[PDB]
Amino acid sequence: AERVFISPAKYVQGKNVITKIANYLEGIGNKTVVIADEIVWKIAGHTIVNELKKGNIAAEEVVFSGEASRNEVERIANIARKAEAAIVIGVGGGKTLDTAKAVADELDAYIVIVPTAASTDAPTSALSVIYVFESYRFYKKNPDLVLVDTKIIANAPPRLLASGIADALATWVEARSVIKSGGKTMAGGIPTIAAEAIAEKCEQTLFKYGKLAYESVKAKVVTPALEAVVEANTLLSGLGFESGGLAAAHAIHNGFTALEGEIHHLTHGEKVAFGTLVQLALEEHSQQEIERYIELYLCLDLPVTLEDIKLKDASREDILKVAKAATAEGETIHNAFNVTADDVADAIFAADQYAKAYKEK
Amino acid sequence: AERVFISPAKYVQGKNVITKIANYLEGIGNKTVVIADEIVWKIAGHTIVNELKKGNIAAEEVVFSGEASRNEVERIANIARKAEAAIVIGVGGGKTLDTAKAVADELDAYIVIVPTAASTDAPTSALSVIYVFESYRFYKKNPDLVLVDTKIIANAPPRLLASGIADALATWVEARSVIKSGGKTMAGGIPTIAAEAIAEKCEQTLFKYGKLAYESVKAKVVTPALEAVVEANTLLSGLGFESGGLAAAHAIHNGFTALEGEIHHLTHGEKVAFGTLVQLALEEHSQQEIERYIELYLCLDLPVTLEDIKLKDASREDILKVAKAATAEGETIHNAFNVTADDVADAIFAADQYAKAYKEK
Amino acid sequence: AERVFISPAKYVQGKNVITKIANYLEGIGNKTVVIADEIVWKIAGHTIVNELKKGNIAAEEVVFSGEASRNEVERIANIARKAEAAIVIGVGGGKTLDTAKAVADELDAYIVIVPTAASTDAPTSALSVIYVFESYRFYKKNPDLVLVDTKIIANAPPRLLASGIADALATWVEARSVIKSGGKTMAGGIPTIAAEAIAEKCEQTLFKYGKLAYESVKAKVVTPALEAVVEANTLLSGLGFESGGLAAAHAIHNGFTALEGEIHHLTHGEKVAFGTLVQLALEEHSQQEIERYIELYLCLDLPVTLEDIKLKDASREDILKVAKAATAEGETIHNAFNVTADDVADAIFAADQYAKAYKEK
Amino acid sequence: AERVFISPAKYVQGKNVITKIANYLEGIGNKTVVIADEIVWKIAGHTIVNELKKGNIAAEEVVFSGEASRNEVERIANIARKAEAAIVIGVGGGKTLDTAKAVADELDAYIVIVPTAASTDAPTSALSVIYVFESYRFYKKNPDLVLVDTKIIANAPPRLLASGIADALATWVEARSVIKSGGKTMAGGIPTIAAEAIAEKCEQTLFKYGKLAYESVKAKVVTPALEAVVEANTLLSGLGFESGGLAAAHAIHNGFTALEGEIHHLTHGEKVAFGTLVQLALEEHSQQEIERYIELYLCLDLPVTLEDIKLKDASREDILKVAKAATAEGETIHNAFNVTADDVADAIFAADQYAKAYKEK
Amino acid sequence: AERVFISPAKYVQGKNVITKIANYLEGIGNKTVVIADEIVWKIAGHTIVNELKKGNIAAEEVVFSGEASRNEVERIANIARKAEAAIVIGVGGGKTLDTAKAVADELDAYIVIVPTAASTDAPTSALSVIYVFESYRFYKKNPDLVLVDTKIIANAPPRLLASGIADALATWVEARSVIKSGGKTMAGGIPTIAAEAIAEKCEQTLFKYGKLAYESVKAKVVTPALEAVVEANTLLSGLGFESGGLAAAHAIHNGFTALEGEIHHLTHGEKVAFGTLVQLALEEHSQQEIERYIELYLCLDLPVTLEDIKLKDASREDILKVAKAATAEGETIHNAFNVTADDVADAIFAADQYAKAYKEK
Ligand SMILES: [Zn+2]
Ligand SMILES: [Zn+2]
Ligand SMILES: [Zn+2]
Ligand SMILES: [Zn+2]
Ligand SMILES: [Zn+2]
Ligand SMILES: [Zn+2]
Ligand SMILES: [Zn+2]
Ligand SMILES: [Zn+2]
Ligand SMILES: [Zn+2]
Ligand SMILES: [Zn+2]
Repeated sequence: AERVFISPAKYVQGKNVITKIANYLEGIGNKTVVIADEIVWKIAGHTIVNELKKGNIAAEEVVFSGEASRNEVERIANIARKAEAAIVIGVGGGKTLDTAKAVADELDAYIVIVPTAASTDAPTSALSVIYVFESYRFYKKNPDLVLVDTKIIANAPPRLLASGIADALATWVEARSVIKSGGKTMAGGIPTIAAEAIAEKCEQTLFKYGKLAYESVKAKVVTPALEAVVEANTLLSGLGFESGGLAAAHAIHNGFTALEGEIHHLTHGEKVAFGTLVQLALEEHSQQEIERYIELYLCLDLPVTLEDIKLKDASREDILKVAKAATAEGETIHNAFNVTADDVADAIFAADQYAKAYKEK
Repeated sequence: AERVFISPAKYVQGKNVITKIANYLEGIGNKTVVIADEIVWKIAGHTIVNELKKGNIAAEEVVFSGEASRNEVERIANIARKAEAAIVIGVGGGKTLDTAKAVADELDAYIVIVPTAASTDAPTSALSVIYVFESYRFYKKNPDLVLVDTKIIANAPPRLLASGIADALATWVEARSVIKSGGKTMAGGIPTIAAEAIAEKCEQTLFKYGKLAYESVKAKVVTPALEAVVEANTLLSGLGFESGGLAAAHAIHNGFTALEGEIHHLTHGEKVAFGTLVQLALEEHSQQEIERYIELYLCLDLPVTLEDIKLKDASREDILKVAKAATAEGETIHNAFNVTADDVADAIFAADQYAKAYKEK
Repeated sequence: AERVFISPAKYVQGKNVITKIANYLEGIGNKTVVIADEIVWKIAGHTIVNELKKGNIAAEEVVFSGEASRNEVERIANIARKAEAAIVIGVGGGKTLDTAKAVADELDAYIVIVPTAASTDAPTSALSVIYVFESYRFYKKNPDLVLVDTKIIANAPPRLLASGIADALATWVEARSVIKSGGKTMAGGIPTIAAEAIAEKCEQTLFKYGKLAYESVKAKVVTPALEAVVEANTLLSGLGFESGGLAAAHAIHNGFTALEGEIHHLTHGEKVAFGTLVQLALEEHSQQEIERYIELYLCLDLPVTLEDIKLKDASREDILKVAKAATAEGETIHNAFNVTADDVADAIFAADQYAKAYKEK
Repeated sequence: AERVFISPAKYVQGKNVITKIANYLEGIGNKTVVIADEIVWKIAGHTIVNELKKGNIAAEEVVFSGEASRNEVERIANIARKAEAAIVIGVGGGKTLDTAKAVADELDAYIVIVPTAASTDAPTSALSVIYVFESYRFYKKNPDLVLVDTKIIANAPPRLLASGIADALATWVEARSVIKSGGKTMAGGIPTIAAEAIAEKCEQTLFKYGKLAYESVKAKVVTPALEAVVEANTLLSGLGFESGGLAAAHAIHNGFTALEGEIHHLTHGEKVAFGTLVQLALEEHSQQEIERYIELYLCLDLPVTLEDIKLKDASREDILKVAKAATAEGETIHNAFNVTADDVADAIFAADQYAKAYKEK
Repeated sequence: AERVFISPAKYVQGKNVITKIANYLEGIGNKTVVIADEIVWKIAGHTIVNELKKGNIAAEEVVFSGEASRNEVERIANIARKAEAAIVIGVGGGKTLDTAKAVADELDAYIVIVPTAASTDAPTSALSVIYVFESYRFYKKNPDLVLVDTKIIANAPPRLLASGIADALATWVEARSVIKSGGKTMAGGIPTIAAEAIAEKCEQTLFKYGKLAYESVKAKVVTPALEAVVEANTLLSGLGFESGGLAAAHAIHNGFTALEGEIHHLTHGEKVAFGTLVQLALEEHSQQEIERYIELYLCLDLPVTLEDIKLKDASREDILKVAKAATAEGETIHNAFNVTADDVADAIFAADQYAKAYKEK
């Protein structure tokens, strides 16, 4: 079969790089539209507009409603049309970035992605989720330019870095399972050797620098350990999951949308952490190998029990709902496993039990 | 400093994938221009046009003159203009592919790169050489789609695969030296961890499957070993040198343009092999480490002495010309070394001597 | 899914154990039918009858026609009926043993299997081949008693021991591929941990004692090395392939029945050797790993090139016939691979080429 | 480039060697000047004069004022002139030893250096610091004779040995960084292989015997462990930093002179310990590698947090002053790093944070 | 006991450093005397004078007679007196360098040592041999400046580099034996840890780069391998033997002066090679360990049998003369061994026999 690898055109990371935005946009154009929510306009939004003005680059300032819906995308796309802007700049978290990508596809515009936290690996990807999760949709392209300012990230909450590490720790576990079973990746074919090298390196980097990166953020300072972890959470994890493959961990994350409740205040990363423990319980690992992950999660104050994810004393019936959704036709778990909803419900309680046993030590 | 990574938008590799060209071009357009020389039109050119016709995709058939000059690029660009084609397809070797990239930049067209041999790592890159070498020039983008058909490659001459392996064996040696010295890559910043993982994996893959891949080609068959080496020669080596960094090996290759003679009938890869031995002689390696490379080159019938590269009994004055050109202001050797032309002339004769000593064993 | 393990009821091996046949049949019965061809009646047949007589055990002496057909089975089954024998004893090579198993199923009789060479792992199994290969058929049970006399085997031709080692060297290669891909075994389910331990031990035993066992046979002596290899060729290889899984190697063996010619004078083992090299060429192994097997085969004077298997200068069309038969619907290659006939034809020429390259060293 | 190695002419170490001073000065002369402060005259000063008298060697007894200034040097140099002494003997700590070296240069006299604690590696060097640090100045030569009496040192305060170990633990960390980056040493060229072997051995010796040496001193006894550590703190650390190279650790030490306060009562060694943690935070080390150093420092009661160095709750503005001074033009940090004052301020808070995290365990 | 380390004040090595001689002599003086024989005046002598003139430095040109005798030293010392030169510069081989050292001691002059081959480790030392060897004599100091130009050395005969490697390969073997037995070094006390680190590193460097350095010289080029070996042959080997200790190898070298004949045309290094094999035969090494040295010697065309050292078919009586001289009272063999002349005669024939046995393989 065919191997396929896709990637954003350019990735740039460093301390204060947001100050060179006008530089990177030189031979591209002079009119842009900038999208961000109220909070982010203060954090980095105004700084970006000011830098663009200094370079004679026009900038239509849009305030993201907060909901990534078709309407909001139609609303913002008209504004850009009117201003006849040829460059779209999305700044902030997940919803804002997906919306910015939808907008760029409508205008066939050059898109710049500027995350304000290294909390998920969605930044570099060509895809998003259509919701209770319903399916994955692809955009026409991966972003043209992803700009990551470590200074901004060293100021974001420590919990958001821990979340990004959790999402990135799922990368090798899931890709490895797709490679072994000969399944397909989101990109369309079997994994390339390039994606395998990137996903495996992603895990080694997190285990080596993860904790030092977490401490750096607590003190709001930029260090080599933080630079390495931010690259892992963004570029390695991004290419690794997209071109390396998804499996059970993210299917479990999706399965949680089948329930209502406080669990939905947790970040994408915190849900993925527990989901990763569930994939490990469905595989053949020794106790020491599983505890190696549990230990790192606790060090980063991430959730490892059903109680931690707001599902204390959940019923078998509740867990079966999650399991049925996670094993739905078309979910990624099928790319690497042959399991039934009942097998998965069983694995959810086993992971909870394994973690409690570790804590009781 | 800032780390930068760039990449072609999509890479697709597999046996007979050329038969799905119309498929990959679906939501892109229906009018294209196809560029190839006389020989390649027979090898794969007509097959591509026929596949495009089957899908109602128009195809202006251009015959590459054979010289990648501004004129040829202006000539072909007009034809595409007239046909109002929105897709450029380059098929064949180096010169044809660079020309196709120049043409796509003029029309701001979507570009598909289809190599007919895995002989150099130029396919995925955003750059070319301006000649006696004068400098490196960047195109506006890395290719949109790189399509690699292993079946076509298993039929190309064994010497061209060996050449591609030689060019790819320079990747880790050069990138490693840039990473250690803190120098910059062609992409603009310091190397990312992603590029380091890819370049190091590139070398491991070649040492493991290189010979089996060479034997596969001799018998004109496609095997897993050939699929791995073709990916290394193209995607790993491509990203590795561009986003990982160049150093002395390719500067020596360029320095050979300072001489006239039969050496210029050798392939880019065969010249890079000797150039790699020269960088190793300028570094601090034990005898066993250098011989590890010499042995693999001989197994692939690649050149390892001045005599093999058509410079038998060359004079110190001749070698100094190569050395002066290789250490020119702006060459890549400066990204990782602090050496003079005289040091480099000395290293050229040492590599020759080390190789003869090995052969005399 | 369910894991399944099956086995013959009892396996007995040792020097001169044929002399205790009357002992093992004590509480079973006193009337038997003994099946063997003309040559084997001399080798061990008469010795068995004589031992049974000494114990007051009746013995109807049947002379196997030489062709394992439904008619021969009906013929022999009547004789046993008439003699009202409750025990069937098959002695000799493959065809005789399969026939004896067919006969025992008709009479619902206790069956004793006594091989006179350790040349294939069919002895302990519950199955046979229905022929140009057409399919695998199961008997109602695995044999009740398998009796292996190392003294008899130390006198059989060295070529037959080498053949048995070849067939046994396919066991781990094939089982490992079924375990990794999650496919099924001949026994019906996924492999047990028991079968995995047995198949892996089978390979370790052959590499450690194979050559010493081969030399023992050349001198017609029984040694610990011979006892270990005879157990590997019979009990380990038998349980390993049946309850561990078949894959590409034996499918290639079957694919050879699609051709006519001198290749059909080779033993089952000699054909399996080449078939094993083909599965390794379809997998991802380094040159050193493949050569480890090639070297051992040459040491045992087993075939490793198309020329050795009587297919010198075979045409692509001839090889495609073998490939099409080997990838037929229902063949075992599908339990561990997703390949086309063309992929397999390519792997057949690669194995030939890899082996020649090794010899040219 | 050129490699350069410099060294004191002779180094002598052992228990009670101060008793053979008259012996070592035999064929040199009979008139000397002895420099020491009030406290040291009691500790070893009078013992040295008495030993010199026994050998008919004249000895002008000078009492060091306590401040190493040009005036004090002019004062003492006249006295030696008047006495027409051809040998200068400095006894005691840092300031006295530097002054003695300045005095010997004025008279072109033979100089003997006799430390009374193994607290810094200044003894063997040809240099001193010109102060708020302003620059490094070289003397005309490295000392002629360095005499180290382990008995005297086993009686000095344990805190001074711990200080010497701290200063010596910076040697390999700094030299290794200069070697990797191709920078220069204080001696003038790139490091020799000799200096690399000495600096690396220095670290291995401290990790093996450091704690046993510390306990020996607490009990005021001379042991092989103490003899090894005293040699590391004096001869290995001395040659290692001078001919091996300085980098960030000592630049941070110098940067502290930009602040006023109680921090200035700490020893040179205690400040270097924290400075070493800062260089490690600017490099790419895993958590375990950094903790290996933190653990040893705590075992020796050395400082590892800003609070320990009297800078509890220091302001970003205060830390920036240290950072600006440490990255001044001409400081040693530039021999191995490309960093800004802001990067260094960030590394100072990271080291503090890493250490607190370790303690909180 | 006391540990003692001595060293030349400054060591400088690099390509063409002879061109900066006037630079290094800046604040020292302007009148010098230059000593060299007829051949060396052409090789480097005139170049040195010319460089000194360019810097307004006077230079009395002396032609070394060729015999290092008291008379020649008195002759040259007068000339320097008359010219009132304050700097002595010795250029060339052994005898010239020792003479220059004797001359500097008479005038109490600053001495610069400039070797034209890296053939022995006498350059940095404070000692010479008084001859049939009679004893070792010390000079008043180790040299002030040792200047090693790798360009000059890359032009000296390959045999002289091999000789220097042989002399340097004796360093660790001899020092290790003194360290283990608790004996003394030439410097006066037991070995320091610094000397042990240097001597051990010396051997590792030779085994890693020795052959590459030998090939570099054959082609007359300067490489990193040559720079490393020249430092080992000069600075590491020099400090290692002087401050690390001599033992049996050099005592055997001295013992050869008891015989007359062609053996005396061999270099100091070639005699030391055989002497090293003899010390190894007197120690407890396995066959593989001894062959590791024999193999390297043969690769460098150094002598390993009595026949190679011009003593073919020597008589027991002849060998006893060498043995008696080598075990003389006061020789260095006693620093590490308790052996009789008869034991040593026996070891000389064993080494010869071991080497022949290796060659006969
Ligand atoms: Zn995720
Ligand atoms: Zn809520
Ligand atoms: Zn290239
Ligand atoms: Zn030509
Ligand atoms: Zn079989
Ligand atoms: Zn036939
Ligand atoms: Zn210090
Ligand atoms: Zn105070
Ligand atoms: Zn010597
Ligand atoms: Zn002679």
